[PDB]
Parts: sequence; C-alpha cells; structure tokens
Amino acid sequence: MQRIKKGDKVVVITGKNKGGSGIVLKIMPARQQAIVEGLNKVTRHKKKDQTTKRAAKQSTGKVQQEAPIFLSKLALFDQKAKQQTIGKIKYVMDPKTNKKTRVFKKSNNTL
RNA sequence: GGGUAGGUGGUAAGAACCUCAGAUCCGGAGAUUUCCGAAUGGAGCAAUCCGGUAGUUGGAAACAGCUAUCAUUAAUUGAUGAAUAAAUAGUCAAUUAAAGCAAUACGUGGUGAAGUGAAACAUCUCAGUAGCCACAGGAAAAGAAAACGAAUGUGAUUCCGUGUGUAGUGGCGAGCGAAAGCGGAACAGGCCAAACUUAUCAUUAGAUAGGGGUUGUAGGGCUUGCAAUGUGGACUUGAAAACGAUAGAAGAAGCUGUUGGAAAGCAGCGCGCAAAAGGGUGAUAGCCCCGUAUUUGAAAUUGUUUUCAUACCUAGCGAGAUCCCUGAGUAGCUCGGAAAACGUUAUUUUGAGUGAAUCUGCCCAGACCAUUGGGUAAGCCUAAAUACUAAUUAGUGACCGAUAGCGAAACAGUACCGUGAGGGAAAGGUGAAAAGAACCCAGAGAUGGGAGUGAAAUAGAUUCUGAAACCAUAUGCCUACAACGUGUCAGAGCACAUUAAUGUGUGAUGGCGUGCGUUUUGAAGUAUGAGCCGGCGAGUUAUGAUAGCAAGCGUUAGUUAACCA
RNA sequence: UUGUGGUAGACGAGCGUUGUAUUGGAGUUGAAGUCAAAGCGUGAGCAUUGGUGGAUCCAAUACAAGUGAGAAUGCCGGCAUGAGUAACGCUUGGGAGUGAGAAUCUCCCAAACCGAUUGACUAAGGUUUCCUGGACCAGGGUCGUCCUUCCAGGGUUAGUCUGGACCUAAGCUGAGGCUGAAAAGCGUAGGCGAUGGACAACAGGUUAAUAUUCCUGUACUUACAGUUAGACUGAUGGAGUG
RNA sequence: AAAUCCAGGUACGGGUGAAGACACCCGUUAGGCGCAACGGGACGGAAAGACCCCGUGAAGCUUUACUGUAGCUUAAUAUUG
Ligand SMILES: [Mg+2]
Ligand SMILES: [Mg+2]
Ligand SMILES: [Mg+2]
Ligand SMILES: [Mg+2]
Ligand SMILES: [Mg+2]
Ligand SMILES: [Mg+2]
Ligand SMILES: [Mg+2]
Ligand SMILES: [Mg+2]
Ligand SMILES: [Mg+2]
Ligand SMILES: [Mg+2]
Ligand SMILES: [Mg+2]
Ligand SMILES: [Mg+2]
Ligand SMILES: [Mg+2]
Ligand SMILES: [Mg+2]
Ligand SMILES: [Mg+2]
Ligand SMILES: [Mg+2]
Ligand SMILES: [Mg+2]
Ligand SMILES: [Mg+2]
Ligand SMILES: [Mg+2]
Ligand SMILES: [Mg+2]
Ligand SMILES: [Mg+2]
Ligand SMILES: [Mg+2]
Ligand SMILES: [Mg+2]
Ligand SMILES: [Mg+2]
Ligand SMILES: [Mg+2]
Ligand SMILES: [Mg+2]
Ligand SMILES: [Mg+2]
Ligand SMILES: [Mg+2]
Ligand SMILES: [Mg+2]
Ligand SMILES: [Mg+2]
Ligand SMILES: [Mg+2]
Ligand SMILES: [Mg+2]
Ligand SMILES: [Mg+2]
Ligand SMILES: [Mg+2]
Ligand SMILES: [Mg+2]
Ligand SMILES: [Mg+2]
Ligand SMILES: [Mg+2]
Ligand SMILES: [Mg+2]
Ligand SMILES: [Mg+2]
Ligand SMILES: [Mg+2]
Ligand SMILES: [Mg+2]
Ligand SMILES: [Mg+2]
Ligand SMILES: [Mg+2]
Ligand SMILES: [Mg+2]
Ligand SMILES: [Mg+2]
Ligand SMILES: [Mg+2]
Ligand SMILES: [Mg+2]
Ligand SMILES: [Mg+2]
Ligand SMILES: [Mg+2]
Ligand SMILES: [Mg+2]
Ligand SMILES: [Mg+2]
Ligand SMILES: [Mg+2]
Ligand SMILES: [Mg+2]
Ligand SMILES: [Mg+2]
Ligand SMILES: [Mg+2]
Ligand SMILES: [Mg+2]
Ligand SMILES: [Mg+2]
Ligand SMILES: [Mg+2]
Ligand SMILES: [Mg+2]
Ligand SMILES: [Mg+2]
Ligand SMILES: [Mg+2]
Repeated sequence: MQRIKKGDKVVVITGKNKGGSGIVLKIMPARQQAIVEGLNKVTRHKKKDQTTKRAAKQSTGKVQQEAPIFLSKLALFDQKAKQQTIGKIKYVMDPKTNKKTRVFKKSNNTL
C-alpha cells in the first residue's frame, strides 16, 4: 500500500512551512510528490493568450495555486487520539476483512 | 496470479474520458501478427506487378468479394511409361526433411600468401598466421594401444606445472624445439564383421530378418557339465518429494535549540540494530521516506537432484576336441610429396604402380638382422575435466569522467562525403521549486532599463564555475632630431601608499647589449622548426638473464609451481 | 685543508600531480576552482589576505602510476596579422503606392538586350522546388516590406496519352545437365529484357494551382449476356503478310 | 576573404662574420603617421629539390644474370585387348 493517499490529513515536518496541516488533493507516485491544499502557494505571473474560444478571455491575474511537495516531507496526522501527534504507520492485516490497514506505532489508532 | 487508488508512453500544459463489480502497473501462459526479406505461384528495378486451382456468396455472364492451396532439391511409396518385347531412362501424385540468419567469440576440415627477419637473398622464417570456402555444436575435436619405452615399469582421451630452452633439428646461419618420466584437474568403457545356427527369397544368395561374439597373462565358435538369478549402465516411460528461476508481503529506532532562504550540518539529551549497503529528501540523516539484514510466499511455465516401479542392455569357474573364425587392393615395397621439434626419416599419412601371411600368424622397441620383450592394424560410438561471451540477474573496480571512456552520455553509424564498396563527426549541467519575468518606459519588433518571484537575476532560457590568447574603456607616468633582439645596470622628475618592506607605478638621460629549440668543426643566421593561446601528445607491460643494494632462512641448506580450501 | 665552467654521458639527493591504506583536522559563520596584490624558499615550489564561486578538501607516513609540455611543416578548439584590403561572377530612368525604415518590394510609362532564342512543348533528371497567405532567426556576395528561404493551408482525376495486363533484339537469368579443391563458371527447355513492333479521341471551355484526364459537344475500341437473321466451326500446328 | 607570420620600435656607406647583414664595429643621414604608385632587397611567398649523390630503398622494363614456373614437345607406366 502507500504511506500517503488522496484525502487523508497531512502535515509538513521540514522546510519554511512547519506544522502546516492540510488535505492531500492528488498524489503522483512516479515523481514522489503530493499536492496539499493551502500549502506551497506559488503565484505564476499569468500572461495573456488569445487563440481559442476560451482563450479569448482567459482572465488570469495573480492566481495562487498549489505547488507539489515531496512525499518525504509529509507526515500523517492523528485524529482518533485525544492528544494528536505525528507518527509512523504499520501495515497490519486484520483477519476480520483480510484487508491491509495502516496503524500507527506510537498508539493503536487505525489509519 | 501479484498488487493497489490512481491512469490515458517522452519533449506536455490543456480538452475529453477511464477507474473501488478492483483500473493503470509487474509476472506466467495465449490471441492477432500488413508487405519485403531463405521468400518458396510467376516475375521484378525489395517492401511492387501479374496469376492458376478447389470451394463458397452476389451477377443474367464477363466479373467481383471471402477462404485454402500452388517453388526447388533429396529420401520413401504408388501410378504411368520412350527409342525397343520386356525393362530402365523419363513423367505425375502423396508423405517426410533440407534451405536462411547471427555471437566483430570459441571448434573441425579444405585451400592458403605477402609485408618482415636472416642487417642483401633464393633454402629457411614470417606461418600453416591473414584471407576465401564448407559443416556444426552447445561446446567441438580426440579417444580405449598392432601404445610408451627399458624396467621385478605405466596401463583410453583431454587440460595445467615441471622436465628445459634439455635431447635434438637448422644456407648447423637467423632460428625452431618435443617425446618419456614426475606432480595435479577429471575419470568409463561399451558395440559391430567373421565363424556356428534359424526362417525366407525361380534359394544358382554371393541377399534379407533373428539367436551367438567382441579378444592379447590370446579370445570366440564345436561337444559336455557345475554355479547363476543377482549387480551395474552413458538407459524409456510414469508417480511422489526436495532444492530453485520467472511478480511480491512484512520489515526497528528523535525531539529540542543555533547560524542559515532551507538542517540532515553544529550542540544538548536520547533510542534501535541479524538493518551503519545504497538512493532521495531545499547543505554533510543509523532513527524523514524508499529500501537493506532477517523471516516468508506461486495459480501458470520451466531447471536440477533424489526415491519407487517400469521397459532395454548387463554375469563366473571347469573338461574335451586339435577342428573353424578374428576386419585385403589392406599392411608392406617403388616413384613424387607431406605430419611429426626435425629442412623427410625409424613412426604416421597419400597422388601413380605393384602387392602379402593367417596364433609355430602379423606389427613394434630411430637404418637393418638375430635373441628377448611389448601390442593385436586394415570396423564403429563415447559423459567429465578444456575453449569462448552477443545476451539475462546480482555485484565489484588504488578503471574513464565530455579532447577522457565504445566511433556513438543528445534521436550515432545520424548529419555529411563518395556511382559504389567504403569513410565518418561535433554537441551534457538554470534554479530547492518555473515560482521562466504579469505590469510600466523607449522601440516596428526582437530586445534593453525598471517592477515582480527568488537566498542569489552579474543564477534569465546566451542559462554550474569562467583561464589565456584576442578586442575595447579609463586613473597615473612617458613619448613627434629619432638608429631601437626592445632588455639590463645607473638615473632626475612626476603620481601614489604596501603581504612596512633600504616601498610601488612610469622612465628625460648615461654605460653595455646580434632571440629560443634542432643539427653541426663552426648558426644573430642570407640553414632549419614554431602566427598566438589552451587542452592532448613520446621509455610501458608480460615472461626470463645478469649486476648493485636490502631482508628472511642457513651449512646434508634454501625455496616451491600447478592444484585444493 | 683541497675544491664548486661544462655538451654526450655516469652517479647521488629532492619537488610536484592523481588515487588507495592508516591516523588526525577544516568546511553554507563558506571547500575546490578562479583573479589580484608591494610575501617565503638554493631549485623544482610553498604560503597570507581580498574579490568571484557554491560543496568538498587538507596534514603526516607508506604504496601504485595513463605523473611533469615550448618546439615533432605535431592533433583539436578559439583568436589575431594580412585588412576594413582584393573581390561582390554580362541589363537603365522616372511617377504613384505600401511600409517604422525603399536605387533593390508592388503597379504604370518608357529604355536596353534575346528573337534557330533569354521564345513555346516534352524526354532524362530533380522530388514539392507548383498555388495562396504570413514572416524577415539563418541563406541571398549590398539592401529588402521581397525571395526557388521559412511557416500554415492547398494542388497532380485516363477504356483511347506515357508504360504494365501483348511481343521480341543485343544481353541477363536459367530446372535438368556439363565442367571445376570449395565458393562457383558454362549452358538446353522455359522466363525476363525497349532505345523497336501491334493497339480505340478530337475540338472548345473552366480553377490561384490539373487537364487528349474535369465539363460540353460529337465519336471510336475490346470483352460478357440475352435476342434476330445468316452461315459448319475451323488451332498450341503449316503457310502468307507483318 | 587569401596565402604568410619567433617577438619587433624594421636607414645608408666601408669593414667584419658560417666566407653576400634592418639588428655586429666604425662613421653618415633621418620630425610622428598615412595615401597613390613601381618592384631593388627582405638569399620574398607557394612546393621536407624533380637535376647530383647517399640508402646493402621501391616500382616499371630488358636480356645468352641466377633460381624457378605456365604452356609446348619426347619417353616409361595405368586405363589396355
Ligand atoms: Mg487480475
Ligand atoms: Mg620472403
Ligand atoms: Mg631481409
Ligand atoms: Mg634489414
Ligand atoms: Mg565428440
Ligand atoms: Mg514492503
Ligand atoms: Mg522502516
Ligand atoms: Mg542518509
Ligand atoms: Mg614398418
Ligand atoms: Mg613441418
Ligand atoms: Mg603372439
Ligand atoms: Mg633398436
Ligand atoms: Mg585384429
Ligand atoms: Mg566522446
Ligand atoms: Mg569539448
Ligand atoms: Mg549519400
Ligand atoms: Mg536583467
Ligand atoms: Mg559566451
Ligand atoms: Mg556561465
Ligand atoms: Mg623630443
Ligand atoms: Mg640633428
Ligand atoms: Mg650606429
Ligand atoms: Mg641606446
Ligand atoms: Mg639604455
Ligand atoms: Mg643592439
Ligand atoms: Mg627541449
Ligand atoms: Mg648541416
Ligand atoms: Mg656544413
Ligand atoms: Mg637577420
Ligand atoms: Mg634553404
Ligand atoms: Mg633540415
Ligand atoms: Mg616557419
Ligand atoms: Mg600549442
Ligand atoms: Mg637482485
Ligand atoms: Mg659542475
Ligand atoms: Mg595525495
Ligand atoms: Mg577563493
Ligand atoms: Mg603523459
Ligand atoms: Mg589565418
Ligand atoms: Mg582586420
Ligand atoms: Mg595594401
Ligand atoms: Mg588598393
Ligand atoms: Mg575593388
Ligand atoms: Mg552580378
Ligand atoms: Mg547595374
Ligand atoms: Mg535587338
Ligand atoms: Mg528556352
Ligand atoms: Mg524545400
Ligand atoms: Mg509563389
Ligand atoms: Mg508572400
Ligand atoms: Mg543581407
Ligand atoms: Mg473521356
Ligand atoms: Mg515483357
Ligand atoms: Mg518505346
Ligand atoms: Mg500549368
Ligand atoms: Mg582572418
Ligand atoms: Mg671575410
Ligand atoms: Mg629533401
Ligand atoms: Mg637492393
Ligand atoms: Mg628489400
Ligand atoms: Mg605423353
């Protein structure tokens, strides 16, 4: 399975942004990146191009989007625990459904 | 089958979809596989053209779709059948194999030079090398003594060390160079012909299909008995098990502060280890991530080994007879060549000719004869150790790091050159992240100057660092009566202030002064080589000999080579 | 105390580069590289500081070398000198327009050369160079708003034309077969092979680009089937013509 | 653009010198730098002299040079009575 999936809450443990909590919107496995909303906001200088029906307007000024972040800098956020902390996860397989599930190793919380 | 939550191959954003009834992706097994190409229906200027036959569907037929088949050679079988009665030649049909390619590499065989060395050259060497051709194989070749060879001897072949640069062979010159023996790697021996016998062929068999036999301290057959039902194979089918190969699963351990754009660096306090190999993460991470040690797992295909059964092959010691068999245009011999270390010679081989004997036999022990001894030619097959790497997996390097390393880090045998065979380059790096510069000004625009992002824009796509030759700008000094290898020793004036040093920059003027390498008796040279700058560019390696120096071991010393772990 | 010129040459002692092995050390508070400066050594050489640079490097003792560049009419790359020099490879003037910019582009009027040709149709070859619009990185021996250059789109219509589905010449290939150490060479029957033979379409119009091909008009030729009438049909071979 | 180019700030007379000097010795002359000319010199440039000699170099050709050989011719022998 994968450490980070599309949807789970995640934070950053290194870089300029420390303790930045967000939701992963999309995961690129090949480049080992991850787009997390609200973090790594870059502002491309949007030019103007008019060669299509939609390009006839293409209103783009100082649009702030999302920059991808290396998957190593991401860490899963705990929610079930009363005192939330950042830890590592296991890949135990519960015989109830025989499906692999991530479980933290500093607690007993699933996913 | 594995495995998930993403995917629609790269320069690549966007549009539109797919995907949790399990996608994309990885592995095993299959399906489809246009045309040329061995190309094989016929042709042909390769990727084109023109068909025949037998079916089936439309048409009223020509015709047009949709299928299968149609080359040559060799072997077997059957039919037909000339000159010419029979019979062959030939013709036709059916079945089974062969064609070709590549691994710039190993094997075998045929053919086979020259440059060169001998300080010339012809014998010789180079060299049975290059090249040309044929046939393979996963290896090939060789192979079970008519042997070595001098002994109370060894007992297929192959490969390694030594014997040794020894015996020898050489216009006895240049050179060439074994076979024994010894030490090792591996080890395996089997099977036909003939006798004799069985059955069948107008049985003129001298032929076909079986039993019997495979030799040297001779064997086998003929007749007559005892003991045997086993052990082992280079061996067929099956069944079972184990070890693997082709995807994978799990897989421990860290926070705080400081410089910094960013920590993983540094410091403090800890923790894990059968994991401190490696890669990435904004610098240099055992504990951030992927992994690694370790424990594991295969539906399907495939490899090795073992066990059981089952085919096939596989068996001893006597007696008598005195009879038969033991590989012929063969061994020898003569005339020309060759192979072996040998430049032809005892041994091996053959183009021409001739030509034997049959265990009281034949061959051999470097001419030859006799004695002694060794071995059984003229028939076949044979695993292992041995040779090599185009390719698949893992990994290593006192190997290279864009003039190096493969010619080719990029889309390189490309661009390009030549009718053709053939010849054959150069070229890598933005930033952590494109956040790739919106906007303003000048300009026709590219572009430039600001702004903005960024730690850095003198990192801006001309994109890591940026040397010299070369071209321009400028502070300071000097230079327009001056004979100059352009420098050196003295020396005013001018202008500054340093790796603080009897300082530095320029140099009115005085004295002296014909470059650097090469090759020469002798070069400023009217001898030669270099336009300048930068990179590259020429005493090595392997095997032996001698001598110097040093160390280890020593007076029945010293030291191993191959090979094994 | 005696000495210390020196080529060929002999001998001895050292420096420097890259990497490896052992120790220690420095580095985003800035390493290598790289530039400058008024330093230290007997020599190869070695430091200090500052600028640039952005991640490795240094000292000691040993070991191994693709280990030292000024010359080879040396190889490769760059840049000078000659020198803004020779040369720019046969064809004039003006008006109007476009354009930011015009001797060179567009149009018009002349002018000058070709006129058995610089005119027109095609074979061979070339392979999109053809037409339209746009552009002025590069190429054009100047310039360029323009080009046979570049970009985007488009363009080649056959029963009668040129060649196959027809035929042969030189020649090539060639089952069998002959010859030859091998590869192969020769060659019969067959099969290819035009530059030749046989075979039915002419006139005009149309698009920016095609036209005996598209369109209009008028024709012709060869096959197959049905039908009417007549006739016995007569080749893979013989003969004539070709 | 081009061949060329050791660095140049590149006079003349007599002498000297590797024997014919822009550079040496002794004298004479000459302000700095171009442009257009013409070729005296720079033993000018282009071509590692083709002439000559040397090399125990190469190649072509010749012959009663040497050693061989294709082909031609003669004999023995086998096919061969
Ligand atoms: Mg599946
Ligand atoms: Mg010779
Ligand atoms: Mg010689
Ligand atoms: Mg010689
Ligand atoms: Mg064999
Ligand atoms: Mg895993
Ligand atoms: Mg882990
Ligand atoms: Mg690490
Ligand atoms: Mg003999
Ligand atoms: Mg020999
Ligand atoms: Mg005997
Ligand atoms: Mg003897
Ligand atoms: Mg015998
Ligand atoms: Mg290269
Ligand atoms: Mg380069
Ligand atoms: Mg070509
Ligand atoms: Mg800028
Ligand atoms: Mg540049
Ligand atoms: Mg740069
Ligand atoms: Mg003066
Ligand atoms: Mg005067
Ligand atoms: Mg003077
Ligand atoms: Mg003077
Ligand atoms: Mg002076
Ligand atoms: Mg002087
Ligand atoms: Mg020198
Ligand atoms: Mg001389
Ligand atoms: Mg001389
Ligand atoms: Mg001179
Ligand atoms: Mg000369
Ligand atoms: Mg010379
Ligand atoms: Mg020169
Ligand atoms: Mg140089
Ligand atoms: Mg010694
Ligand atoms: Mg001396
Ligand atoms: Mg070192
Ligand atoms: Mg520095
Ligand atoms: Mg070198
Ligand atoms: Mg030049
Ligand atoms: Mg110039
Ligand atoms: Mg001139
Ligand atoms: Mg002139
Ligand atoms: Mg001129
Ligand atoms: Mg002209
Ligand atoms: Mg003119
Ligand atoms: Mg005229
Ligand atoms: Mg014309
Ligand atoms: Mg073109
Ligand atoms: Mg045009
Ligand atoms: Mg145009
Ligand atoms: Mg131009
Ligand atoms: Mg028509
Ligand atoms: Mg034809
Ligand atoms: Mg014709
Ligand atoms: Mg036309
Ligand atoms: Mg030039
Ligand atoms: Mg004199
Ligand atoms: Mg000469
Ligand atoms: Mg000679
Ligand atoms: Mg010679
Ligand atoms: Mg004769």
